Amino acid sequence: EHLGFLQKLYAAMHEPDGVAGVSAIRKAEPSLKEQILEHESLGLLRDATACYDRAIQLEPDQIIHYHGVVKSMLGLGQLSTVITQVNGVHANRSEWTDELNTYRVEAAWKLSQWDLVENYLAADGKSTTWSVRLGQLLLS
Amino acid sequence: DLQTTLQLSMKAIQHENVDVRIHALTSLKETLYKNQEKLIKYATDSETVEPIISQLVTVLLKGCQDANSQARLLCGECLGELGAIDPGRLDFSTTETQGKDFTFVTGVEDSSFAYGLLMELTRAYLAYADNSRAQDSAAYAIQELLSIYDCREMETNGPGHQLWRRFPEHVREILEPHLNTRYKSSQKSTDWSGVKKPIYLSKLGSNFAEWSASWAGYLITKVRHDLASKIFTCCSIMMKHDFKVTIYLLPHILVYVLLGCNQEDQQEVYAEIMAVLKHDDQHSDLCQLSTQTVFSMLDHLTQWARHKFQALKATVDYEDYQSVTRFLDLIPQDTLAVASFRSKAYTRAVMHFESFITEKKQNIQEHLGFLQKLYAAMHEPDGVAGVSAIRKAEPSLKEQILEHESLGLLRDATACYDRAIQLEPDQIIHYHGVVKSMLGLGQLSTVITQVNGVHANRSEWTDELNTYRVEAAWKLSQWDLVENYLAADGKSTTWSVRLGQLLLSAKKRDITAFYDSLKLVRAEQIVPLSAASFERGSYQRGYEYIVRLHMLCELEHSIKPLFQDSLNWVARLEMTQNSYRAKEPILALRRALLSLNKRPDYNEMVGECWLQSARVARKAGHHQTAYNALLNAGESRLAELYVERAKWLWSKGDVHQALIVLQKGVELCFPENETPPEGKNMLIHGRAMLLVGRFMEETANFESNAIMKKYKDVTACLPEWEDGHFYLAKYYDKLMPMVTDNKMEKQGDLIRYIVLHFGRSLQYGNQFIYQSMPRMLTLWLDYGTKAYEWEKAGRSDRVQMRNDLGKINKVITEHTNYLAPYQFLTAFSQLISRICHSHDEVFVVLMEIIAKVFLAYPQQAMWMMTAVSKSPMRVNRCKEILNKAIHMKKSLEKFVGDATRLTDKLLELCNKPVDGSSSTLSMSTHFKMLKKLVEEATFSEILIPLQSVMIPTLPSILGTHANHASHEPFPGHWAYIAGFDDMVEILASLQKPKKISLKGSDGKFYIMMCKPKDDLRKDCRLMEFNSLINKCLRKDAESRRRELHIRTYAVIPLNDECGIIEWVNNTAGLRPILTKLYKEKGVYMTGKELRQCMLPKSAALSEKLKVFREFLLPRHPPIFHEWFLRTFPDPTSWYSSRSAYCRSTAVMSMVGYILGLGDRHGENILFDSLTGECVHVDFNCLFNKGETFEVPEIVPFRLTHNMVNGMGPMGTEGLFRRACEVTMRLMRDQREPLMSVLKTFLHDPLVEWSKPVKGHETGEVVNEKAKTHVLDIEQRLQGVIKTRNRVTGLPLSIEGHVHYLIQEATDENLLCQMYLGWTPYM
Amino acid sequence: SRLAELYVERAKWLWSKGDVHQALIVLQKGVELCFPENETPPEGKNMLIHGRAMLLVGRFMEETANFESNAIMKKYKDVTACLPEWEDGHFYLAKYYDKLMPMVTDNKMEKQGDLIRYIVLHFGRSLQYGNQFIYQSMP
Ligand SMILES: CNCc1ccc(-c2cc(-c3nc(-c4ccc(S(=O)(=O)C(C)C)cc4)cnc3N)on2)cc1
Ligand SMILES: CNCc1ccc(-c2cc(-c3nc(-c4ccc(S(=O)(=O)C(C)C)cc4)cnc3N)on2)cc1
Repeated sequence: EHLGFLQKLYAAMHEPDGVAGVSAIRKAEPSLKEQILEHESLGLLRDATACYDRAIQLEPDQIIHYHGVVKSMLGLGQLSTVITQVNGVHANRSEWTDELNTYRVEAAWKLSQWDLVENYLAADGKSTTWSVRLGQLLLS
Repeated sequence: DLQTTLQLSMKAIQHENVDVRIHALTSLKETLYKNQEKLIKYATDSETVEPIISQLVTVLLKGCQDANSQARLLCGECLGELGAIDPGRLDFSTTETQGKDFTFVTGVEDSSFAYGLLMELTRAYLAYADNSRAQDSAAYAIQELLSIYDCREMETNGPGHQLWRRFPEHVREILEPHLNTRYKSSQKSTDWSGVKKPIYLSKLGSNFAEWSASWAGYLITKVRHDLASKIFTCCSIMMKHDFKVTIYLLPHILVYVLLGCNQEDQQEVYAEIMAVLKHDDQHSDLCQLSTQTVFSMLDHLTQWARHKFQALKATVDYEDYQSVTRFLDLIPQDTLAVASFRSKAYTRAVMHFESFITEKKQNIQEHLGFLQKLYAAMHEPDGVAGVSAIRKAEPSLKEQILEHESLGLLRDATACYDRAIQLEPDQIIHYHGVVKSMLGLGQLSTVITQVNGVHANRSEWTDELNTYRVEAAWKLSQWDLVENYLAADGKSTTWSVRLGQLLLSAKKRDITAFYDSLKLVRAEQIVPLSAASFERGSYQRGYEYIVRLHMLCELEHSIKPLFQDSLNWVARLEMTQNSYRAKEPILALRRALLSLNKRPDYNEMVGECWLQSARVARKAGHHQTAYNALLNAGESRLAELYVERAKWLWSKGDVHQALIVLQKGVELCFPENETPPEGKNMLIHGRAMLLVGRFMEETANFESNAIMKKYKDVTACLPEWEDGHFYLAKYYDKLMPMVTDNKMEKQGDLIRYIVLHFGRSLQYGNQFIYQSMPRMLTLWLDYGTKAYEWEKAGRSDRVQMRNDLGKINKVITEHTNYLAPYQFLTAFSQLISRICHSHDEVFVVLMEIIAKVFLAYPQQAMWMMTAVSKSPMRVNRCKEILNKAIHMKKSLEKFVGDATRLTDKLLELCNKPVDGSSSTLSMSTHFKMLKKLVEEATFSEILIPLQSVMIPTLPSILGTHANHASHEPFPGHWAYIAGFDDMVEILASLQKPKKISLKGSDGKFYIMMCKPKDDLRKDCRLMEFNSLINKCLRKDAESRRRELHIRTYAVIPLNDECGIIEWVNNTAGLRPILTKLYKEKGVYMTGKELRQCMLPKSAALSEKLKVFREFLLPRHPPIFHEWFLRTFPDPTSWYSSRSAYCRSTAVMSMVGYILGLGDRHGENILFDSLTGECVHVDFNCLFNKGETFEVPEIVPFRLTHNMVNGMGPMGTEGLFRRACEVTMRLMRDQREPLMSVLKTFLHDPLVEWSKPVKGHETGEVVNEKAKTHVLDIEQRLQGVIKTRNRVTGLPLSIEGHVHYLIQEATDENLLCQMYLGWTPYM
Repeated sequence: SRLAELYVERAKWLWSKGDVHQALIVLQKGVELCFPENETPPEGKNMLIHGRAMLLVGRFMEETANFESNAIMKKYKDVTACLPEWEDGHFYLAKYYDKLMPMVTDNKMEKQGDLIRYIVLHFGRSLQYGNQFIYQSMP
């Protein structure tokens, strides 16, 4: 009855082994949120990108799932795709652009496009991500 | 009935009056929809669709190149209604009509040529009446054409006399209408002074009709032949009003112009041609048809040159021939290649490029880019893979992106697309690639937002990129978004956008827009079919569009009720070909359709559709999309979802996590609480229990009794399911050798249990018949043999054995009663092999089985028992079996008598000594008794023993009531022996065997060679095996897409040393084919210098290699490509036949390696003149008997340098290697049925394994090497290489095995050692 | 970018995916491209990469079943002759000799003397040049 709480604890502690244990213990079919938590904890990112798109289809107003999708695209090495994805999310929703600026700034300083890095940084003051800080240092 | 209906409708659709055709087609669509249940039964009840369905499919696929648009659309709708039957279920063999192949291959001055001229000009004379300005020339042209030749029906057999003979005398009546009526000729021409010298592409030659006329006239001026000049003058002017006979005469005009004239006239035509080819369209229709007619003329030129070469081989002739040959040589082959690629004549581009590479020695490496582009344009993945394997340099990124698109790996391709976007940002094809790959993985939301982003930064692109937004939207069921995106752009016509428009208009309930768009989409889909059907293997090549028609039919039938559905969706999906590309679009559209109208159970139906998608994508290997489908299949089928997840994990190799998930699901859904009797839930419980039992069997943890109890559990859950009984029985079979110490005396009751469960499984299905029946009969009969030997030995355990043998006999008797005769028919040859069993009670039971099968199918059975009936113990046993069969039904008395008489007279024919020498013996004079016998009216009708009527067709998994009874094996035409053609042909090739030709009841003639002094039992069993491999190749999606197939003739042994073999028409050995080409070239080696070239087997390998490399290979250059060039002149047929040769050689190379086929010398490999496909004969030396010869055979199969040459400039890479890998993969997947049949073949007591001893018991002759041969065959099927030689390694992969085999077969160090009769040099 | 390293890494990647055959094919194709037999690689890092690739080829060959021992031994000796200071060459040569010793000599120590000398010699040189395989070579 309490496996959800336990798995969220172990995911917060960053214990992937506890998440794997809770996964092995469940008799019931895992939720989709639990599958996403299981994949984020034990890195697959392909199982996870499938799950993220499935969640976006089921719950389309959560920024968390777009975070997941773009982070997975970034982990695979698809930088141009990441910039375009963030631009689309920004196209149909502007509020999310500030939270997703991290990934476009990272893809920009990894692609070595300093013009894009400059724009994306100028249009941000709230992000203290490691990605944005590294981008600011490289632009300086 | 509906069989009569379909037959008469098939003949009505093929009517000349297009209105009759249209009415027949409309009523046929109505009939197909109304009789959908009977048609689904026809298509799905056997492994092959009933013959009528095959005829209907061919007739429709042809009625769809018909000109009238309504007829095309109509056969398209009827092909959709009929379903997209798997091409492997349909049989298109019946329609290898000549068709495109008629007569008049080469014509120059013959009045066959003039008759073509005259009838084209009669089409013109009716085209004269169009409007009179064309009167002017058409009339006088026809008049002078009549004047030039005999224009009349003079009772004298005058040339033009028999051309009036030629004319369909309606047109010939037109000719006689005004025989001498000069229609006031123009008489006028404009001499070509100051004419635009680059004619094509300027003043008078800027359009196709005018350009053709102008160039044809300038050529008219140049020809110096007295006769040809006459008629070229004749129609000079109507070539103005006629583009088509301009097209007709240009080919010959150029021939005459070049057969000798001023050199700069030559150069004028040459520069004209080169300007046509060199010029680049867009750098409109004039380009197209200018190049097309230039190709016309050059084709005629090379054809005429070949005919001329033959004539001169059989002076002025030589000078003219050299003239036209030189003009042909002057045009560069690569110019023609790139011109053809521009024209989209891809096969012609391939022909020209290959001739360029070989004729003018060129390094293929410099031209690999063009070749990869050619093969990617032809949608030929094998050529792209071959170019990738040939290339030495590192692949460009574009060349990498092409290879991935063709080979079909979408993740690697997505990475490549991203890197490409980074490298070249403004190219749109790359964004196309990435969005296509996102859509393929099922990432639909990501596709929508990706296209939105591309739109945001570049708005121009999001009109080509709108296709993917619309597809993703109608797959998400987001109808608002579909509406927006569609309204945005009306330009796109891609299938996804048409489907989105259709579904959207169904959503809005707009009936008229729906039906208009439906007609438009159907027409668009039929358009490519009309081009594809002009072909060989047309159904499979156009299968994508037939699946689209299938989808459109399902769509319309599902939508109609909304507007104002009997279609069976499961049967319609099972017919389809087992591929991802075939079934996935269907299921996606089905989910959309379920969402369009929401019934109560659609949350469950959509889940079932997602699970079917999962199982389809898994079997194909798309584990990522399989997982996405599993995710989308939410619930309502929890048990099925757990079984699918278990199978997915198993396929990913993770058998442990698979077993864990499966046990979890089986406890969750079928808890120990309650017995699931709930029908479908009981079936799912049984399937899950069986899957668990299997998983256990592969996992090394579990005990034997645990697995056994799990299997018994499944057989108790579902007691009428074949799979449970089969797996139980084969597991018992596994554990029997261990449990009993491999001593059969204790194996008795275990054998009884195994036999019983094999038979039970057979009662409820035929899916494992080739593992069940052979093994059941083997175990029973061999335990009988053992019991007999013990009885004679006297041991005390032999009484135990008598008892348990009695019990096994009782089990086998009950099986005899319950099973259907065709099921034993599948093993009849084994049953007959065991007729000389020593134990008499075992023989009584065997006799019951054989007599049952004989009463059911007396024709097949009689043909299979002829040999043994004529063999002493074999004769007596077979006579007892026959007597029993006659006793059960006395009508068989007359048939058996007539068959024995016919057969022993055929035997006399085989053994009749040919009187001295003459290649012909008359039936009327030399035999006079076989003819009488067959001519009598009382003589029973004896089936012609072709392979189609000897090999049974087993019911399919779908068919409930067809199975185990009410199923007709051997469906299709049966042709009985109506009579003998008089002429008998003696053959000098195969050791003097006659060639009688039987006349069938249908009127067709079947050529049957009557070979003597050979035991064909081995060949008979081998043909059975090859036919099983043929079934397996048909069912496989990739095998069928490549059209892999083994050409199996019919071998019927009449006697221990005689037999009749079905002659394979239109074939010649590789050695005669090559020898003819070497003789034409004038480079040949008589037996003399071959003798002097041969050295003793004592000689060291180095001497042999030097002889081979320095004398035999230089004398025999590779020429086998010229056979393909001369036999298949059309580029389409040349390409089809070259690829057929590659695929067939590959299939039979792999199968021969598996079977140890040896003695593949020149004659033993025949090549079809019509299809290009390889046919192997003389299957005597099997299972590595070659290594026993005095000069052993060290090559796995035959791949000499001339064969590799025939394969093309890529060589063994490309199509040959990829067909080899497909065959190897399929033969490893089916290792267990193939190995069952092979075990039964290698232990056959009737096959003459050892030549009979000189001095002259039981008819049986045991095979000593049986165990060795079985172990070696199963090693080869596992990948294990005999060549250890102080090396221990793992089994080779399929690619590694194929590579090793090819490099062993083509190795010169091995070939030099082969006997010279094998002709390793040729 | 100045990379036969690229071919060695492709070969290792394919071998990791389990595709040992295409690994060997790509590696032998890239060894023939980057190190054509005409001109020897005598240079600095290029001799290093040549030796790395030749050893990787020998190991692929050893794993594959169709190759027989003489060719594998010759490849390993090639590696040790190209890079005599490198430890892996000697180690793998001696390991292969140790493996094929039982078969060649029928598991009889008497004929194993000469093979044993070669094996210990190359184990020892291995040790002289590195310690990476000390627990397999000294024991
Ligand atoms: C999304 N596709 C549709 C769908 C959805 C669910 C299922 C399903 C449910 C289970 C299941 N899995 C586990 C489990 C999993 C992982 C680990 S782990 O430690 O490896 C680490 C990866 C956490 C350990 C145990 C335990 N109990 C179970 N009931 O398995 N498959 C099948 C198809
Ligand atoms: C060889 N020693 C024993 C032996 C002898 C014969 C057989 C045998 C024959 C056939 C068979 N042959 C052909 C065939 C053969 C050759 C040519 S040819 O153009 O080379 C020209 C030189 C004749 C053309 C056609 C067509 N259809 C068939 N069924 O099948 N098995 C088997 C074993």
